[PDB]
Amino acid sequence: GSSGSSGHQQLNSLPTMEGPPTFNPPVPYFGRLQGGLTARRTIIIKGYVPPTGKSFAINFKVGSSGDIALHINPRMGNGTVVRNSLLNGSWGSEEKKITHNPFGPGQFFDLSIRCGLDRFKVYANGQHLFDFAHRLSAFQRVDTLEIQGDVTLSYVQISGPSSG
Repeated sequence: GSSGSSGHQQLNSLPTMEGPPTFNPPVPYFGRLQGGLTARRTIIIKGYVPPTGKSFAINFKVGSSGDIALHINPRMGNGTVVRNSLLNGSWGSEEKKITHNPFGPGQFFDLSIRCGLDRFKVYANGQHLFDFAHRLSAFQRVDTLEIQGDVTLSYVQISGPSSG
C-alpha cells in the first residue's frame, strides 16, 4: 500500500529556473538565483501563512560555495523576525528590528526583498518591513534562495535585469 518513487538513474542537479514564474511551489522551495545578488536584483515571495504553521524561514545560500549571507525567519507568535547569516563553517549573528509584522497565521502575506549595494530592502504589502545589513562582503556570490519551514508559497520569481 504505497505509491510514488524518486527513481534516479544518476544523481544530478535540476536545470536553470528560466521561463515563466513558478506556480504553487512545494516546500521547502529551492529556487537558485540566476546570476547572484546584484544591485539590479529583486527577490519576490508570494505565499500565505497556514493556521497550522508555526513559522517559516528564508535562507540565501551561494550556488558556488554554499554559504548563507542572509537568513530571515518571521515569528508569528512573539512577533519578531530574526536575521542571521551562516558563513563558511562560521555564523553571523541575530538581528531583530521591524516596525510592523504582517505575517499572520490564517492570512496571506506579500513579501519582496530588494538586493542593493549598501544593503537590502524588504517590503510587505507596500510597507518597508526591514533592512538587511551586508554581512558577507561576497554577497554577490549568493545565487541561491531556499525557503523551508511552515509557509504556503503561491508565486515565486527572481526579478532580474530582464525588464529593460
